[PDB]
Parts: sequence; structure tokens; C-alpha cells
Amino acid sequence: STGSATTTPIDSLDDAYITPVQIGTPAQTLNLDFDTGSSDLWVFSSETTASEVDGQTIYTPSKSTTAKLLSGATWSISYGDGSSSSGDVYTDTVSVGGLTVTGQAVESAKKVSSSFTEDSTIDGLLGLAFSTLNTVSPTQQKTFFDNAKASLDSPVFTADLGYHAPGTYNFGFIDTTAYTGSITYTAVSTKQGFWEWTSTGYAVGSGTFKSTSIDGIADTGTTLLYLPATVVSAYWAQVSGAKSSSSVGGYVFPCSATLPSFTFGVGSARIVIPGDYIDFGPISTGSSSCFGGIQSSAGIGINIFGDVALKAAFVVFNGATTPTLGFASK
Repeated sequence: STGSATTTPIDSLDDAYITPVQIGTPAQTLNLDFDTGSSDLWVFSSETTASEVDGQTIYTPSKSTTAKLLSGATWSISYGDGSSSSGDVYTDTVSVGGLTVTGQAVESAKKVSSSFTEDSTIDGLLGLAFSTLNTVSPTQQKTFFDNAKASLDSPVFTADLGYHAPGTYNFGFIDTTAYTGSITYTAVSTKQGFWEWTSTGYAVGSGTFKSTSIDGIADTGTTLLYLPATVVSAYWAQVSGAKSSSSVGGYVFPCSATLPSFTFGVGSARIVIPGDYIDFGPISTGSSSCFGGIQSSAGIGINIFGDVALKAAFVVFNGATTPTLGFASK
């Protein structure tokens, strides 16, 4: 089997991407944030505290003939940005782009934090990191990808995120028309439960490439690119007027600037992030100070190749017995 679904930016800044997912029988379609940095599939639901729902589409398990309460199971998750959610668990049929998993754990939110409530476009998350990070207790549950694996033609999924445009998540096959040149594969450590890999270095604009190992994670659920302070300083030093602002919470730059590109290494290959991808617009409505798309990972404790980086590439998440990551230009 295979699946193919279009993923769409939630806003004009590509702050996140939503992908339609069918849950239950008859289908209830919710728009989920596919997140390679976590491992819970959770949804706004008929059980979610009413004051915490603001425009989202909810899953109602009582209207699904295939829903079953997973008795005694609860879940609770906290993300790197300080957001959180928790609830109980059903199993139900879940389909993504034509690919169906029966008996998928669907984590029903009883509580969500304010940032989820305030985002009317995101009806939940579909985690695609390794199942060892799944938060269901007392019986840990598998991700959609882990459950689908045995049925998939090939044990892979691919992320092809658009810049200010729709893109695609594919399951079970590699679309050879979706990228240019070759795919370069690189080793993954699953020790922390992430798609963790090591970049071979970076360049700023037309500058010389610096060979240096940068460990980090491929995370579709993180908007920006978070890298060591040395790297980030080297980047923003090339933008007149750029500075790190503690009041704003990162690097800002004059909205009048044209940003340089940023290149990252994948083995001997190179992925170029165009300057425009790094512009996240005014810090507040009407401001001439713009928020940078490359930020320091200092104090996060991990480097994160988020959407800013991933959208510049066609990315293969290879879930074979020894997992790997592939990157191609496109």
C-alpha cells in the first residue's frame, strides 16, 4: 500500500502545515499537524474542555462505529515551545491520503494549552517520530507510520513542504519526479526517539563552506531552524542591522533587508535555503522589525532542522530496520 496527501501552510508565513486525515466510520476529517518531532496522534474532540475549543474541528468518537475506548489509557504531552495537551485514548480507523490503519491509537484531548486553542486551523497532531516517545500510559502506543509499515510497499515516508505553497506527504514510496538530482542518505540515531542526524557543515550566502559536524533533528513540527550560537551569529552578521533581541526572543532584522541564503551539508551534498525562506515577517503588525527564521538552539539542548530547512528539500524518512534520512534538492 501507499498513501499521498497534500499538506498546506496554515498562514502566509508557513508557521505550520496541516494535512487532512480521516478518522472513524463514517469518516471524520480533521486537519492535523504532521510532526516528525513527536509520537502522539492527538485530536481536539467532543471531550475537550469547551472553553479550550475555538474554531477547531473535533473528533466525536460516539459517532464512529469503529471507535473503541482504550480502557484505562491516558496521555499527557509537553512540547518544546511550552505548549501541552492531555486526555484519554480511543482506537479507531485512520486514513491518510488513501492509506488506512485499523486500530490506531487516537488520543482524545480533554485539555489543551492556550497556544492550541488560539490556533483555529490545527485540529490536532500526528506524530511521526519513533514510537518510544509516545506518551500513552500504562501501555505505550505506536505511531501511524509504525502501524502502517508492514503494509507499505517500502517502509518510508517523505516530506515535501512548500514555501508559501502546498506540498506533499507520501507514505510507502519515493516520488522520483518530486526532486532534482540524487537523494543523499545519512545516518540516524534513534537513541533520543528523534530523526537525529549529523550535518556536515554550513555556508552563509556565497561564502565558503565550513566543514563542521552539527547534530540535530529533522522536525516538521518546528517552524524555524535552530542551530548553535556560533553558526547563527555568523549568519546574522551578514545582515545590516540584525541583532538578537531578548525582549522579542531571538534575532530580528530590518524588514527592508534582503537576506542571504543559508546552506547546510548532508554528507558531500548541499541544501540551499533561499534568503526569503528565512524572513518571518514583522514582529508585530505594522512593525519594520522582522523576525528571523534562523535562531539559536542554545538553551533548547538540541539543534532543530525545522520547516525553514526541510522545505528547501525533498526529505526521505527511511524507517527500515536501520533508519536513515535522505535529502534531495527540488
